[PDB]
Amino acid sequence: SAVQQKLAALEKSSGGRLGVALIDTADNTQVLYRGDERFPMCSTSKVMAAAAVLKQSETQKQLLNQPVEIKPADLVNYNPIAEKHVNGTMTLAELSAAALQYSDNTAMNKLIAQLGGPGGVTAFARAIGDETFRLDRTESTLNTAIPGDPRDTTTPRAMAQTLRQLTLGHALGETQRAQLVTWLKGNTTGAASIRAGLPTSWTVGDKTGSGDYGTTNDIAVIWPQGRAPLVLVTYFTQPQQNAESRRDVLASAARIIAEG
Repeated sequence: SAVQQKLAALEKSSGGRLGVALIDTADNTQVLYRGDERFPMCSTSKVMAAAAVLKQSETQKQLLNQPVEIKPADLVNYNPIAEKHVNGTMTLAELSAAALQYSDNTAMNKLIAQLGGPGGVTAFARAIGDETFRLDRTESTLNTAIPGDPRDTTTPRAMAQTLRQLTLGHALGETQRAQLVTWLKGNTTGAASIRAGLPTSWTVGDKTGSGDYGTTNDIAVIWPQGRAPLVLVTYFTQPQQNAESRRDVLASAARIIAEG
């Protein structure tokens, strides 16, 4: 196709490996580039964990309001929100917001613990029909993004369908899905990623991810004005373990998709 030519050229210019999945819910058509290759998720896995806790809150009605202790030993690699509350508490709502909107790794670990470990996040994925997602480690070792390692990976195809089911479909209850959509729309980390390649008049909710091997990810639900929303997944990873972040590739991939 024309979009796949331009994505392949973008990838070639970049020196890395690019994966894209678009779902146009208007006609349920799909655009895929390396749509079935595994990519390390990095922080994009935070969406699955927060959604799993939201699914729990469908039965435990006050769950999101339950306080969770933040202790000094809880801290790991990147904790911008949780480090403010050490020797205090945060609710599962404030932890879900921290994980999603600031990519707080300590908050992700509290969500994983609430679910019974990483297997509890993978379980929720299988429960909503995602056979591909796998969460194997906690923060921050899940970001090693080692070439060929299947741990903590998914494919663009699988994550686009899951993100659609979570935020536009009914994998969650309506209250829960509205809260996930709100959280995603308030992300603070995505300005240079998918959002940067899309028309300013479109509303976006997204979760970025970053890791070793210059892994630079973004998964987004996109609300253009007038037409049905879209779901866009852009994953990117690089040959060098110390490679720099390349959020510009995700922006350019979104731009190419939006023009097609």
